[PDB]
Amino acid sequence: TIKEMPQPKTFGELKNLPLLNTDKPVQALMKIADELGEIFKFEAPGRVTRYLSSQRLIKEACDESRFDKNLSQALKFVRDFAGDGLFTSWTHEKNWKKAHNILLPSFSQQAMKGYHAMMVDIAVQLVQKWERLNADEHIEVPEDMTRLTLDTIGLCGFNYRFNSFYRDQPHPFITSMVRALDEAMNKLQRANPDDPAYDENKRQFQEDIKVMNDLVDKIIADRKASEQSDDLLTHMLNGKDPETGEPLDDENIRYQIITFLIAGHETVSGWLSFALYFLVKNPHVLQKAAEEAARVLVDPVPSYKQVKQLKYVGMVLNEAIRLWPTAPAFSLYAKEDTVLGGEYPLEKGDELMVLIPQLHRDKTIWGDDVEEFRPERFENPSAIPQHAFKPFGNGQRACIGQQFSLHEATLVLGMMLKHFDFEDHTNYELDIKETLTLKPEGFVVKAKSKKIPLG
Amino acid sequence: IKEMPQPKTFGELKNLPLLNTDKPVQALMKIADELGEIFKFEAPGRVTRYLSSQRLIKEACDESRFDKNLSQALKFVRDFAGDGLFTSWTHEKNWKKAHNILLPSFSQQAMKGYHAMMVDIAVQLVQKWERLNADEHIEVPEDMTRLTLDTIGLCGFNYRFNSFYRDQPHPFITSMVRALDEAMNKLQRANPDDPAYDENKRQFQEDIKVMNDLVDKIIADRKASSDDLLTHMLNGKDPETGEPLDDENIRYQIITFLIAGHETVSGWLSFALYFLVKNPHVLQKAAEEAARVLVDPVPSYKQVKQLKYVGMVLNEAIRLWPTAPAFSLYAKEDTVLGGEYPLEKGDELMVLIPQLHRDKTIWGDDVEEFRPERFENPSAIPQHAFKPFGNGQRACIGQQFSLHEATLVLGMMLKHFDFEDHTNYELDIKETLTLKPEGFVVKAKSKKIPL
Amino acid sequence: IKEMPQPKTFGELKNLPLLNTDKPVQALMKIADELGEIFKFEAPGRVTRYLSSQRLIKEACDESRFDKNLSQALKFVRDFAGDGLFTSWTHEKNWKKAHNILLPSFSQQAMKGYHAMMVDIAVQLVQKWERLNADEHIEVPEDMTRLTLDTIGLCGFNYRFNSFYRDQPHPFITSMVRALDEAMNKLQRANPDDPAYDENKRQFQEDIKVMNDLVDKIIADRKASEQSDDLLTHMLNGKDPETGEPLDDENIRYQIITFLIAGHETVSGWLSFALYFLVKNPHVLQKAAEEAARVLVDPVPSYKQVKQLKYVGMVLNEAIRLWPTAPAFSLYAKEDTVLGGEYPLEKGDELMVLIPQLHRDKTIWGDDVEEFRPERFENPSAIPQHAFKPFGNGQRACIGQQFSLHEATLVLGMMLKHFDFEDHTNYELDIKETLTLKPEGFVVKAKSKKIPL
Amino acid sequence: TIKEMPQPKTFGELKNLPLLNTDKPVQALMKIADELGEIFKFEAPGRVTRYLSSQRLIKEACDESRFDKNLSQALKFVRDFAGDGLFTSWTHEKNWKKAHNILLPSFSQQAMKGYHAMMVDIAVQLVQKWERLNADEHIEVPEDMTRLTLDTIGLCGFNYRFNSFYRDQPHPFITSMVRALDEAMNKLQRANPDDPAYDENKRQFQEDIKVMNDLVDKIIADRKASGQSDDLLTHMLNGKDPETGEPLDDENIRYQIITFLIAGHETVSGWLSFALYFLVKNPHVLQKAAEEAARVLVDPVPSYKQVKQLKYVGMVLNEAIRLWPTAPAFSLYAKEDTVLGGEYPLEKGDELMVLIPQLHRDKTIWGDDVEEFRPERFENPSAIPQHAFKPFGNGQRACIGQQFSLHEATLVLGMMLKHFDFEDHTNYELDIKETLTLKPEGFVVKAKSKKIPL
Ligand code: FDE
Ligand code: FDE
Ligand code: FDE
Ligand code: FDE
Repeated sequence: TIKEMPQPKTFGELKNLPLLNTDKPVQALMKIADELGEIFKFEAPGRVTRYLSSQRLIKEACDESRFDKNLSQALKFVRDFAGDGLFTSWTHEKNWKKAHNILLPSFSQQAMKGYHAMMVDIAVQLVQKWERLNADEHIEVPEDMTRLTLDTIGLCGFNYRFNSFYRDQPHPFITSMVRALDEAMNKLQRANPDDPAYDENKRQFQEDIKVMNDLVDKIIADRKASEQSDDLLTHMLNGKDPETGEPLDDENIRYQIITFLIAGHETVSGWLSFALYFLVKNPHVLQKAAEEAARVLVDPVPSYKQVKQLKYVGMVLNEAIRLWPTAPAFSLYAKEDTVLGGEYPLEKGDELMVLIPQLHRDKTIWGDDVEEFRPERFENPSAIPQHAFKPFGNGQRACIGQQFSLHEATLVLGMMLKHFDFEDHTNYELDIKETLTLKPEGFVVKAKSKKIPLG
Repeated sequence: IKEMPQPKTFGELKNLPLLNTDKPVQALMKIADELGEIFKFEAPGRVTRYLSSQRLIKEACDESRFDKNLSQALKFVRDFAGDGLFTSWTHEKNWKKAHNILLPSFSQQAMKGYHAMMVDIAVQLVQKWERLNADEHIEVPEDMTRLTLDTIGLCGFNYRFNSFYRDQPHPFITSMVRALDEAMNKLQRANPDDPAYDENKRQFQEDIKVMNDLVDKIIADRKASSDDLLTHMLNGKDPETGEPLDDENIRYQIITFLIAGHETVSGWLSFALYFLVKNPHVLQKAAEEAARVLVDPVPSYKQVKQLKYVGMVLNEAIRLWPTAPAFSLYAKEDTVLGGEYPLEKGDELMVLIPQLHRDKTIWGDDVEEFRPERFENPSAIPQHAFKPFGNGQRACIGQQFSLHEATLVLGMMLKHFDFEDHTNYELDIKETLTLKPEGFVVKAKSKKIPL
Repeated sequence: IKEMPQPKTFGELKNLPLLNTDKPVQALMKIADELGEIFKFEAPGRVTRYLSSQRLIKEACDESRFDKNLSQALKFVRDFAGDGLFTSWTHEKNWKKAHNILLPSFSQQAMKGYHAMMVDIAVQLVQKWERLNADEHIEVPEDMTRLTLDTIGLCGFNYRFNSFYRDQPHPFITSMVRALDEAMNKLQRANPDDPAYDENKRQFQEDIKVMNDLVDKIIADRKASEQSDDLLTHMLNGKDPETGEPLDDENIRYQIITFLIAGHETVSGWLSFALYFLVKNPHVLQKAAEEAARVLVDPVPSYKQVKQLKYVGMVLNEAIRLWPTAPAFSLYAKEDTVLGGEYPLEKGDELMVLIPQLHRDKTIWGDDVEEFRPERFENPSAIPQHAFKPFGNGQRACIGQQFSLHEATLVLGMMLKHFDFEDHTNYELDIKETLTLKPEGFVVKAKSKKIPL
Repeated sequence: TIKEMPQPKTFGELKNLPLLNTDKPVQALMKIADELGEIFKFEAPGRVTRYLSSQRLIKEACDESRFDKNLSQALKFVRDFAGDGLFTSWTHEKNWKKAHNILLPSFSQQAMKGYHAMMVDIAVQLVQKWERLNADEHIEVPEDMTRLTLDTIGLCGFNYRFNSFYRDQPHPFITSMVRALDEAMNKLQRANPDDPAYDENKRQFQEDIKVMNDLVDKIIADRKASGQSDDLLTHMLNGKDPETGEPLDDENIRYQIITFLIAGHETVSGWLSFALYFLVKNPHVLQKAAEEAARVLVDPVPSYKQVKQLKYVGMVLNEAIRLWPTAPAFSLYAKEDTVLGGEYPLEKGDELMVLIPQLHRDKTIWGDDVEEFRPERFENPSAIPQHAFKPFGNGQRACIGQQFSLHEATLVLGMMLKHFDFEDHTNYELDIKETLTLKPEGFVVKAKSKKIPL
């Protein structure tokens, strides 16, 4: 039963790297999975990793005693500006435990009720923008969602106002970040790491990290003086670690600011953009979700309890994140020598990559309609098998903002369904842009206001 | 000293799932385009390297470093072709023995003797088309298999297959086609002892008995009551040993010449005729030369040699779709290929002829265009760039025979008929181990020229 | 072994002041005449070496040691041509990808399909000149851009620019010349980030949006129904034989820009120069009109007839020899090497082939390099390798080389069949430089030979 | 992340220099590198340099367009008697290119075939010395390796016989040379170089230069009264500069003799002593290497082709030089302003130090057994990353005698294995002497003759 592993086409000494010379490597890795099956080895000069696609092996890989979160080659490149932050640190690094234990209070159900007022602030700015568009104008979905998601993490997390809705081009922070993340991804597919074309890029990459830092330094200075708040930033500057009694390193706080601004708005914006794309393509689920939102949101502004009662909006959001997980992959390594699936041996340190979009299209778990957008699959949250739905990672290195994300998207998805009717006037054909995360590109809509007031 | 590209592997099956199609040669071409001039191809128990460039092929065609290898494909046809000229190792007792006995039959001097018999078959083909009614059409590769099988029969063994007296194919042809398909299907077969293939084994033996049944028929018909290729098989003595051929090898040599001596020629004329009806200016230029040179009721031996543009058409056809699409080599001694690839003694190479003939560095960016005028001066062409007939001492013994036949027949077709591609035929290339267009059909308007 | 010559230096600005003219290529041609076959040219951050002799150019055209480079000029054009065929590095994914799918659009078989569309544009030019009143004259480079732009539009994208229905140039060409001239003027700027160039940056971006508003017009008019078999079909539907994929939406956008520009701008300059040499060299003009009268026996010329205008092509070859409308191409050193056995080069060092200077090497062409003698091109086989390089070199040579010559012959053939041309002004040749070359203010008068169409 | 650079404890106006107030600085900087990571700045009165330890940054520093070889304060002190010779000259100095192009012919694998005969001479003297020991005696490894490596460079390079095996104390040349090298290192720590404490050392340094020059005069004169030869010394006197036609300065020619006598024997003996240390400590690799040696060395004297065929022998030598690179460091500076690792900016001219033993101890490259001597690391030589194994420097200023050194070390180590079994009768505990190179100190073994004739 110990069998050898499939492997895609190899190009001499470059091994499989030429296959990653595309603008959409994750959809390219998905296509490789369909041709090679549940698992295949991917070799590049110096690196070797195995890609997992079935719950059968992914449930086995998620045993935290045998496998631990690995920094994929992608995360090492994101680490050049996020450093030893919660996302790009090793589990055994002193700043992971230290930072994890200090910042977890900020995402407790106790913390969420304080954030709700501020999330409604930005949510009203987006509705107010859409109510003030003229009849001929349209809406750029991912651009207005990035306005909303970035402004939200700034106000709830750091009491800093990017004021993105007063900008008609993207915010200067997001442009440098987007280019830095695109650089991170292109460094993966990069053959010569000194070729004449790639010398300028480190000039631009250096310029783009400085712009991002000139902002976090602006956040720290804007706090130093201008006060009274118990934010995520308050725990960062003042929180001591219960296990060691220490506050965060000065260098770590700046690395943490970068982490939460990036990881805390980039993937949520894709989620909302994908979620809204699926609704506009399935008008029965859209009308059913629009009448739940009409039912629960009876005040001019939504309350915290009302958001938790949008069960169908939550099922819509989950079915969206099932098909296109905006954080599309996470990695593990082999703590010790072991056999995976009783067929594949691993030496200690071997790297595994979870393909969340491939896992979420496993026929063995989801059935025949895996490519259909059926929010009705999430009426049985308990009936869903173990390790079959993992858009938020696994285990102790899972996404800390999972409840924060769900609350923000539901609130915002709720008010849009309550306040607008949406037309797919272009018959948008889905084109999924890939930085390291996923979002629909050039997706546009028109929104007829139902002229329901705010406050 | 570079590492070699390799297509997707499927664990213990390696690359074998990739050639699990009915058309393996065209699949290796699509892999050559993705992986380049050379790639490794592993199947359980076998490993071979496929070459695509003149640069590397010119080194593989070096007779001191590489020798003819029996690819896995030829090892399977050896179940009925045995140690005949095609399926023998060069060092086998029967190779040079048969080679030395049979080569006299392909001199430009036996060829003149064959011409009368080629015209016989060639006139039967014209007459079949001239007797078609107005709505009828021609199944091209089927009528070509009629002609070439009859021709190697009459010239080689003084035996009449009478293929034009048959509406269905000839029973020998049916068994030969099934055996060649089995040989090709065995290459891609995962578990070969599975019950799915049990009928195939009993049919494969039934088809060998049929081919041998006709070989008994051919030999007895000669014991009954010439100086042809069969006279030499029975009567020739090898100058090196003074002994004639074993009766077991004789049967294998007849099988070889009946197969290799009509299957590739039938595909060739069908491809040549395909490109002509697809390129009407080349067709008028060729039909004008046949009108010019062929002034008698039947063409003479000298006149065929004067069909120079017709010969260029045939050469340009066989460049694009060489009907024997590959030949195999092994290493013989440890060597380095092209200065980057080390090879151990015995390692196997396969020449992908359709790919070599598509080398833009040799033929230009119009490699897929049908321009017979590239062969206005064949001596200008690099060596080892055009290999439709193999290489070296194991090259095709009958290429002067084929070219003479293909010219003779193509010349008379262009002289006596106008050809309409009345169906807008879309090229579909069927693979046994050889290549042919499959459903290729046309209509033929007779020029009402007597014979 | 020999130090390399360099012209006068100006402090920290190095040689940059020397090209602060409207005609930088003609200024470099002059520097080459004093400094010889190769000289080094320094700018504040960059260094380049200019080659002028066939002796050194044959080595630069050696692809094992040198590959195509993006000069500072092309790096600036890459700001609106992007990843297109012209401004891509050969080691970029999109080059080989776009080359393999678009190369078929220029195979001889396609020329026969384009030929009908090419004739459409040319007939419009003939009848435009036939409808001029007696006192009026002809602006040569102005009507030639009308023709080549409309031709690449019809042959490439099935899009009608309708330039002959236009006042002054089309908005694309009007916007493109500013974008190309901005690119040329950025080469003289000591410090670009200076505030004085904000009007220039604003105007440069405003012109980029205009050109894209037209590629978007072309794409939208196509996917609104679509069985054409043109170059744009291959951009949208063809898949790359090596990778199995088709082109990016982003890249198809970059190639449309690429082909509209380089595919009419150098052709228009070519034809204007040929007509200059014809009206200035009345012996060659009569021989060219006597052949055109001979071969063009039909109301419209056929593909077969244009391929037989041998002397007309020889004029075109001698025109582009003297004034290659794309005046230079750039190369860099794959790895450390010695050029000419005399000058060592580090890996990546930049070379520039000065094409008008290469074509004036008296050691190759003889002592009459300035004479317009079409008969050097009678048996092209005598021409030494790498002495006549108007279309670039190697795998990065001009892709539309056959497309252009055929278009140029067809139009030049018909003008000569239908007209005698008077150089009524004694035009003194003035070479305007965008990044390409064209004669500026060339005018002629044309008396119709009154032959119908 | 455009970071600030770590730096060990500072001591006011002495900066970080007090931390290098040891007789073994490289192992002390190794101790700091392990504590501070891939890079740290090191300040002394007037000097500052940044030390690199990871292949990640060393891959960037070995880029010849961005960084060029620098003469560290250590090499500037060796310049006091080696001058403008190949080792202590700047790349942009006129003599470097000149002397480099004329002497590079002397290290051609065709020139190697000429040396094989002469290298065998000295190597035979080593075996015969050990075959003539009485039973109780033992072998002092680094003294006999230096006896051999010096004899090899003298006979092969200059046709001069030190006859180091016909003496039982070190050669008069070697003692002053070693004192000159120790002096150069010790100047790197002086809180004030004009204190009277150093006055004897300043006279000894001049005394040691005069003796080395007194021998350099003997090697040129003994050739004056001969021809002939076509050795390394012939190329120095007669070789013309290919670009300018000038021969070497007779004041440069002397510096070049000094250079090759030092660099061409000092690191080779340290290598052989280390290689022999690891064999005698890893007894099964010793048996695997002796079997290969018995198999390949079938004649009384070894041939050139046979040395190239001692494939495992080369693997042992390589793992030796990986663990303890006998030239432990080389220095670089910043041609132009650039950013190192995308985190550390550098001004033009700022200096870097590549710490070879730490580079050869990177877990990212060699795995989790980086401290174990597994010669099987060097079987697929292409499987080693680039700029991961740099015992011979980098680029155009890499060690010119690389193929020369390996041919000696392989040849001599081959004959030792063929003719002797080695007993580590003391369980020697490794103590690393540091001049400017590395050698094991007091390393001793006893050798039983395998009684194979010569
Ligand atoms: C704020 C925020 C928000 C959010 C959201 C989200 C969404 C929508 C999606 C997601 C996801 C995710 N995440 Fe998320 N998020 C966040 C966050 C985070 C953090 C901090 C992290 C890391 C943690 C630790 O490790 O400690 C994550 C995390 C995460 C993950 C995992 C990673 C790995 O590699 O393992 C995933 C898959 N996230 N996410
Ligand atoms: C009778 C006849 C006819 C013919 C034809 C032909 C055509 C059309 C084409 C061809 C081909 C060929 N061939 Fe050919 N053919 C023949 C034959 C033959 C023989 C017998 C052989 C074998 C030779 C030897 O080896 O000896 C051949 C052979 C041949 C070849 C080779 C193969 C290998 O394996 O190497 C080729 C490629 N073929 N071919
Ligand atoms: C369409 C068209 C038309 C044309 C024309 C022309 C004329 C008249 C002239 C010319 C030219 C040229 N081109 Fe030219 N053309 C074109 C195009 C093109 C393209 C696409 C290109 C790119 C190629 C590559 O590969 O890169 C070119 C290209 C070209 C060139 C090259 C550039 C470099 O830098 O190398 C040259 C020199 N063209 N050209
Ligand atoms: C004879 C000889 C021998 C030898 C050996 C040796 C061994 C065993 C080791 C070694 C090493 C070395 N080297 Fe050595 N070696 C030599 C040498 C030399 C010289 C001359 C030099 C300098 C070069 C140039 O730079 O030019 C060296 C060099 C050398 C080096 C470098 C230094 C720097 O700064 O970079 C090193 C690291 N080496 N090595």
